[PDB]
Amino acid sequence: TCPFYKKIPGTGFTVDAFQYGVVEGCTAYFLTHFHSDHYAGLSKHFTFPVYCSEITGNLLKNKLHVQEQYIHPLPLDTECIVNGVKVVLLDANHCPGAVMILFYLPNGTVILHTGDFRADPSMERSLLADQKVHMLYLDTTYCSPEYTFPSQQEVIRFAINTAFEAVTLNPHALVVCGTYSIGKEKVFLAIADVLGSKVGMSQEKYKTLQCLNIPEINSLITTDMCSSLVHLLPMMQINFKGLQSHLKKCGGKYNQILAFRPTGWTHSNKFTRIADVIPQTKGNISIYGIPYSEHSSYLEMKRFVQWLKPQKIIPTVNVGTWKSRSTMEKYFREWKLEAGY
Ligand code: NI
Repeated sequence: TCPFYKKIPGTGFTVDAFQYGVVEGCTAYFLTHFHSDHYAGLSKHFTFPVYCSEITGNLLKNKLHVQEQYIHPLPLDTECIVNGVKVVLLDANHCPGAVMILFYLPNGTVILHTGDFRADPSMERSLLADQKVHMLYLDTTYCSPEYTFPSQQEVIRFAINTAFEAVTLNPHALVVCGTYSIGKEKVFLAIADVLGSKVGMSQEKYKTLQCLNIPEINSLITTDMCSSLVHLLPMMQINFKGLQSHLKKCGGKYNQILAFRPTGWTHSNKFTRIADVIPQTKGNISIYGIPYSEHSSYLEMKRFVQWLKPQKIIPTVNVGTWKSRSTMEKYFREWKLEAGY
Protein backbone atom coordinates (compact mmCIF):
# COMPACT_ATOMS: atom_id res chain seq x y z
CA THR A 1 0.00 0.00 0.00
CA CYS A 2 1.11 3.59 -1.17
CA PRO A 3 2.63 5.73 1.65
CA PHE A 4 1.31 9.17 2.57
CA TYR A 5 4.73 10.73 1.63
CA LYS A 6 4.18 9.68 -2.05
CA LYS A 7 0.78 11.31 -2.33
CA ILE A 8 0.00 14.94 -3.20
CA PRO A 9 -3.15 15.86 -1.12
CA GLY A 10 -6.13 17.22 -3.03
CA THR A 11 -5.08 15.77 -6.35
CA GLY A 12 -5.06 12.32 -7.89
CA PHE A 13 -1.27 12.53 -8.17
CA THR A 14 1.48 10.30 -6.83
CA VAL A 15 5.27 10.68 -6.99
CA ASP A 16 7.75 7.78 -7.41
CA ALA A 17 4.93 5.28 -6.52
CA PHE A 18 5.20 2.41 -9.04
CA GLN A 19 5.77 -0.66 -6.73
CA TYR A 20 2.24 -0.97 -5.17
CA GLY A 21 0.33 -2.02 -8.28
CA VAL A 22 -2.70 0.10 -9.09
CA VAL A 23 -2.93 3.02 -6.58
CA GLU A 24 -6.60 3.65 -5.84
CA GLY A 25 -7.65 7.11 -7.10
CA CYS A 26 -4.37 7.98 -8.90
CA THR A 27 -4.92 9.56 -12.32
CA ALA A 28 -1.27 10.69 -12.99
CA TYR A 29 1.98 9.04 -11.82
CA PHE A 30 5.02 11.42 -11.68
CA LEU A 31 8.60 10.05 -11.87
CA THR A 32 11.31 12.42 -10.56
CA HIS A 33 14.33 10.59 -12.09
CA PHE A 34 15.61 7.30 -13.58
CA HIS A 35 17.12 5.62 -10.42
CA SER A 36 15.78 2.09 -9.79
CA ASP A 37 14.42 2.65 -6.22
CA HIS A 38 12.22 5.44 -7.69
CA TYR A 39 11.10 3.66 -10.90
CA ALA A 40 10.69 0.24 -9.19
CA GLY A 41 7.65 -1.46 -10.71
CA LEU A 42 7.68 0.28 -14.11
CA SER A 43 8.00 -2.00 -17.19
CA LYS A 44 6.35 -2.63 -20.59
CA HIS A 45 3.31 -3.83 -18.60
CA PHE A 46 2.50 -0.33 -17.17
CA THR A 47 -0.71 1.24 -18.70
CA PHE A 48 -1.31 4.54 -16.83
CA PRO A 49 -0.02 8.05 -17.64
CA VAL A 50 3.59 8.76 -16.49
CA TYR A 51 4.71 12.43 -16.24
CA CYS A 52 8.50 13.20 -16.23
CA SER A 53 11.37 15.14 -17.91
CA GLU A 54 12.32 14.54 -21.58
CA ILE A 55 15.50 12.69 -20.57
CA THR A 56 13.65 10.44 -18.10
CA GLY A 57 11.12 9.77 -20.90
CA ASN A 58 13.96 8.71 -23.28
CA LEU A 59 15.16 6.19 -20.66
CA LEU A 60 11.70 4.84 -19.97
CA LYS A 61 11.08 4.21 -23.72
CA ASN A 62 14.58 2.72 -24.58
CA LYS A 63 15.76 0.93 -21.37
CA LEU A 64 12.51 -0.16 -19.60
CA HIS A 65 10.45 -0.46 -22.80
CA VAL A 66 7.48 1.48 -21.45
CA GLN A 67 5.09 2.10 -24.34
CA GLU A 68 5.25 5.62 -25.86
CA GLN A 69 1.52 6.22 -25.52
CA TYR A 70 1.92 6.30 -21.67
CA ILE A 71 4.94 8.67 -21.53
CA HIS A 72 4.17 12.42 -21.02
CA PRO A 73 7.44 14.44 -21.10
CA LEU A 74 7.32 18.05 -19.83
CA PRO A 75 9.83 20.85 -20.39
CA LEU A 76 11.71 22.48 -17.50
CA ASP A 77 11.08 25.98 -15.98
CA THR A 78 7.69 26.17 -17.74
CA GLU A 79 4.21 26.46 -16.26
CA CYS A 80 2.19 23.43 -17.52
CA ILE A 81 -1.37 22.03 -16.82
CA VAL A 82 -1.76 18.35 -15.87
CA ASN A 83 -5.36 17.02 -15.24
CA GLY A 84 -6.45 20.58 -14.51
CA VAL A 85 -3.62 21.48 -12.05
CA LYS A 86 -0.74 23.93 -12.64
CA VAL A 87 2.74 22.34 -12.21
CA VAL A 88 6.38 23.31 -12.89
CA LEU A 89 9.45 20.96 -13.24
CA LEU A 90 12.77 22.39 -11.96
CA ASP A 91 16.33 21.00 -12.31
CA ALA A 92 17.17 18.96 -9.16
CA ASN A 93 21.01 19.07 -9.58
CA HIS A 94 21.00 15.26 -9.10
CA CYS A 95 21.54 12.90 -12.13
CA PRO A 96 20.65 13.67 -15.77
CA GLY A 97 16.89 14.25 -16.22
CA ALA A 98 16.21 14.57 -12.45
CA VAL A 99 13.58 17.13 -11.41
CA MET A 100 11.84 18.76 -8.46
CA ILE A 101 8.03 19.28 -8.95
CA LEU A 102 6.10 22.43 -7.86
CA PHE A 103 2.35 21.81 -7.49
CA TYR A 104 -0.09 24.77 -7.35
CA LEU A 105 -3.15 23.18 -5.62
CA PRO A 106 -6.68 24.25 -6.48
CA ASN A 107 -7.26 25.51 -2.85
CA GLY A 108 -4.19 27.86 -3.06
CA THR A 109 -1.63 25.66 -1.25
CA VAL A 110 1.82 25.38 -2.95
CA ILE A 111 3.80 22.13 -2.52
CA LEU A 112 7.47 21.46 -3.54
CA HIS A 113 8.58 17.78 -3.98
CA THR A 114 12.39 17.74 -4.30
CA GLY A 115 12.73 14.19 -5.58
CA ASP A 116 16.44 13.47 -4.99
CA PHE A 117 18.42 16.77 -5.08
CA ARG A 118 21.73 18.55 -4.26
CA ALA A 119 20.61 21.90 -2.89
CA ASP A 120 22.36 24.89 -4.43
CA PRO A 121 22.12 28.69 -3.96
CA SER A 122 21.02 29.06 -7.61
CA MET A 123 17.71 27.46 -6.55
CA GLU A 124 16.99 30.57 -4.46
CA ARG A 125 16.73 32.61 -7.74
CA SER A 126 14.43 30.16 -9.61
CA LEU A 127 10.57 30.25 -9.83
CA LEU A 128 10.56 29.13 -6.15
CA ALA A 129 11.26 32.65 -5.11
CA ASP A 130 8.07 34.03 -6.79
CA GLN A 131 5.60 32.79 -4.06
CA LYS A 132 5.33 31.22 -0.58
CA VAL A 133 5.79 27.39 -0.52
CA HIS A 134 3.69 25.80 2.24
CA MET A 135 4.68 22.11 2.20
CA LEU A 136 8.09 20.54 1.35
CA TYR A 137 8.60 16.84 0.50
CA LEU A 138 12.37 16.63 1.20
CA ASP A 139 15.33 14.41 0.19
CA THR A 140 16.79 13.81 3.70
CA THR A 141 19.59 11.35 2.65
CA TYR A 142 22.31 13.34 4.55
CA CYS A 143 20.22 15.09 7.27
CA SER A 144 22.87 14.88 10.07
CA PRO A 145 25.83 17.33 10.73
CA GLU A 146 28.60 14.77 10.28
CA TYR A 147 27.76 14.69 6.50
CA THR A 148 30.16 17.25 4.91
CA PHE A 149 31.65 16.96 1.47
CA PRO A 150 33.63 18.96 -1.02
CA SER A 151 32.13 20.80 -3.97
CA GLN A 152 31.75 18.77 -7.21
CA GLN A 153 34.17 21.22 -8.82
CA GLU A 154 36.96 20.62 -6.22
CA VAL A 155 36.59 16.83 -6.77
CA ILE A 156 36.72 17.15 -10.61
CA ARG A 157 39.82 19.43 -10.47
CA PHE A 158 41.59 16.81 -8.32
CA ALA A 159 40.56 13.98 -10.69
CA ILE A 160 41.71 15.89 -13.86
CA ASN A 161 45.12 16.76 -12.35
CA THR A 162 45.67 13.19 -11.03
CA ALA A 163 44.83 11.62 -14.39
CA PHE A 164 46.89 14.12 -16.48
CA GLU A 165 50.02 13.60 -14.29
CA ALA A 166 49.80 9.71 -14.38
CA VAL A 167 49.34 9.42 -18.15
CA THR A 168 52.03 12.05 -18.87
CA LEU A 169 54.44 10.00 -16.67
CA ASN A 170 53.36 6.67 -18.34
CA PRO A 171 51.59 7.05 -21.79
CA HIS A 172 50.79 3.26 -21.62
CA ALA A 173 48.61 3.73 -18.51
CA LEU A 174 44.81 3.23 -18.75
CA VAL A 175 42.28 5.26 -16.77
CA VAL A 176 39.22 3.37 -15.46
CA CYS A 177 36.08 4.87 -13.82
CA GLY A 178 33.47 2.78 -11.96
CA THR A 179 29.69 3.35 -12.54
CA TYR A 180 26.29 1.57 -11.53
CA SER A 181 23.43 3.85 -12.62
CA ILE A 182 23.17 7.20 -14.32
CA GLY A 183 24.72 10.18 -12.52
CA LYS A 184 28.30 11.35 -11.95
CA GLU A 185 29.05 11.40 -15.72
CA LYS A 186 31.23 14.58 -15.29
CA VAL A 187 33.88 12.45 -13.54
CA PHE A 188 34.70 10.41 -16.64
CA LEU A 189 33.85 13.18 -19.20
CA ALA A 190 36.29 15.64 -17.57
CA ILE A 191 39.12 13.12 -17.31
CA ALA A 192 38.70 12.08 -20.98
CA ASP A 193 38.62 15.75 -22.10
CA VAL A 194 42.03 16.54 -20.41
CA LEU A 195 43.57 13.41 -22.04
CA GLY A 196 42.16 14.06 -25.53
CA SER A 197 40.27 10.80 -25.59
CA LYS A 198 36.76 9.38 -26.06
CA VAL A 199 35.33 7.24 -23.24
CA GLY A 200 34.99 3.48 -24.05
CA MET A 201 32.21 1.33 -22.54
CA SER A 202 29.87 -1.69 -22.94
CA GLN A 203 27.04 -1.56 -25.48
CA GLU A 204 24.44 -1.48 -22.58
CA LYS A 205 26.12 1.62 -20.99
CA TYR A 206 26.53 3.34 -24.35
CA LYS A 207 22.78 2.89 -25.02
CA THR A 208 22.06 4.60 -21.65
CA LEU A 209 24.29 7.65 -22.37
CA GLN A 210 22.79 8.11 -25.83
CA CYS A 211 19.42 8.87 -24.05
CA LEU A 212 20.78 11.83 -21.99
CA ASN A 213 20.66 14.79 -24.49
CA ILE A 214 24.42 15.62 -23.87
CA PRO A 215 25.61 18.04 -26.54
CA GLU A 216 28.14 16.56 -28.99
CA ILE A 217 27.88 13.13 -27.29
CA ASN A 218 29.02 11.22 -30.46
CA SER A 219 32.42 12.98 -30.20
CA LEU A 220 32.79 11.97 -26.49
CA ILE A 221 31.91 8.22 -26.16
CA THR A 222 32.51 4.91 -28.05
CA THR A 223 31.96 1.16 -27.89
CA ASP A 224 35.46 0.60 -29.36
CA MET A 225 37.48 0.00 -26.15
CA CYS A 226 40.82 -0.32 -28.01
CA SER A 227 40.62 3.18 -29.40
CA SER A 228 40.18 4.96 -26.00
CA LEU A 229 42.29 5.66 -22.90
CA VAL A 230 39.48 6.09 -20.42
CA HIS A 231 37.22 3.02 -19.85
CA LEU A 232 33.97 2.59 -17.82
CA LEU A 233 33.40 -0.58 -15.73
CA PRO A 234 30.74 -1.67 -13.21
CA MET A 235 31.58 -0.34 -9.75
CA MET A 236 31.91 -4.03 -8.56
CA GLN A 237 34.89 -4.55 -10.82
CA ILE A 238 36.95 -1.62 -9.28
CA ASN A 239 39.19 -3.78 -7.10
CA PHE A 240 42.69 -5.22 -7.64
CA LYS A 241 41.47 -8.60 -8.92
CA GLY A 242 38.97 -7.09 -11.41
CA LEU A 243 41.32 -4.48 -12.72
CA GLN A 244 44.17 -7.06 -13.26
CA SER A 245 41.67 -9.22 -15.22
CA HIS A 246 40.65 -6.23 -17.28
CA LEU A 247 44.28 -5.38 -18.07
CA LYS A 248 44.70 -8.96 -19.46
CA LYS A 249 41.61 -8.49 -21.66
CA CYS A 250 42.99 -5.37 -23.36
CA GLY A 251 45.79 -7.09 -25.25
CA GLY A 252 48.89 -5.61 -23.60
CA LYS A 253 48.09 -2.16 -25.11
CA TYR A 254 48.32 -0.91 -21.50
CA ASN A 255 50.72 -1.84 -18.72
CA GLN A 256 49.17 0.04 -15.72
CA ILE A 257 45.76 1.14 -14.37
CA LEU A 258 44.73 4.22 -12.54
CA ALA A 259 41.14 3.83 -11.26
CA PHE A 260 38.51 6.08 -9.69
CA ARG A 261 35.68 5.00 -7.35
CA PRO A 262 33.23 7.82 -7.01
CA THR A 263 31.29 7.16 -3.79
CA GLY A 264 28.82 8.85 -1.52
CA TRP A 265 30.09 9.75 1.92
CA THR A 266 32.10 6.88 3.72
CA HIS A 267 33.49 7.28 7.29
CA SER A 268 36.80 9.35 6.53
CA ASN A 269 35.10 12.72 5.31
CA LYS A 270 35.50 13.72 8.98
CA PHE A 271 39.35 14.42 8.63
CA THR A 272 40.60 14.40 5.08
CA ARG A 273 40.34 17.52 2.57
CA ILE A 274 40.50 16.51 -1.15
CA ALA A 275 44.08 17.70 -1.65
CA ASP A 276 45.25 15.08 0.95
CA VAL A 277 43.76 12.08 -0.79
CA ILE A 278 46.15 9.21 -1.46
CA PRO A 279 45.21 5.98 -3.29
CA GLN A 280 45.33 2.32 -2.32
CA THR A 281 48.02 0.65 -4.45
CA LYS A 282 48.94 -2.98 -5.28
CA GLY A 283 51.74 -3.29 -7.79
CA ASN A 284 50.80 -1.69 -11.16
CA ILE A 285 47.14 -0.80 -10.07
CA SER A 286 46.18 2.33 -8.07
CA ILE A 287 42.60 3.10 -6.90
CA TYR A 288 41.37 6.49 -5.65
CA GLY A 289 38.17 6.84 -3.60
CA ILE A 290 36.60 10.28 -4.47
CA PRO A 291 33.63 11.72 -2.62
CA TYR A 292 31.50 12.96 -5.55
CA SER A 293 27.95 13.52 -4.13
CA GLU A 294 24.66 14.16 -6.00
CA HIS A 295 22.78 14.72 -2.75
CA SER A 296 22.75 17.79 -0.44
CA SER A 297 25.30 17.97 2.36
CA TYR A 298 23.78 18.79 5.77
CA LEU A 299 24.85 22.46 5.46
CA GLU A 300 23.45 22.70 1.88
CA MET A 301 20.07 21.17 2.91
CA LYS A 302 19.83 23.43 6.01
CA ARG A 303 20.57 26.61 3.92
CA PHE A 304 17.87 25.71 1.35
CA VAL A 305 15.17 24.90 3.94
CA GLN A 306 15.91 28.08 6.06
CA TRP A 307 15.57 30.15 2.86
CA LEU A 308 12.33 28.43 1.77
CA LYS A 309 10.64 28.65 5.26
CA PRO A 310 8.06 25.89 4.74
CA GLN A 311 5.13 25.47 7.17
CA LYS A 312 5.48 21.68 7.04
CA ILE A 313 8.24 19.23 6.04
CA ILE A 314 7.59 15.65 4.92
CA PRO A 315 10.81 13.57 4.65
CA THR A 316 11.15 11.08 1.78
CA VAL A 317 14.42 9.31 2.87
CA ASN A 318 15.15 7.29 6.07
CA VAL A 319 11.49 7.22 7.02
CA GLY A 320 11.28 3.50 7.85
CA THR A 321 12.41 3.73 11.49
CA TRP A 322 11.28 5.74 14.54
CA LYS A 323 14.74 6.62 15.65
CA SER A 324 15.42 8.18 12.24
CA ARG A 325 12.18 10.06 12.02
CA SER A 326 12.67 11.48 15.56
CA THR A 327 16.23 12.68 14.84
CA MET A 328 15.20 14.46 11.64
CA GLU A 329 12.26 16.18 13.45
CA LYS A 330 14.74 17.55 16.03
CA TYR A 331 16.90 19.20 13.30
CA PHE A 332 13.85 20.69 11.53
CA ARG A 333 12.81 22.32 14.88
CA GLU A 334 16.30 23.72 15.42
CA TRP A 335 16.36 25.22 11.91
CA LYS A 336 12.93 26.82 12.39
CA LEU A 337 13.86 28.36 15.82
CA GLU A 338 17.14 29.74 14.46
CA ALA A 339 15.55 31.35 11.40
CA GLY A 340 12.28 32.62 12.95
CA TYR A 341 9.58 30.85 10.89
NI1 NI B 1 18.56 9.19 -6.98
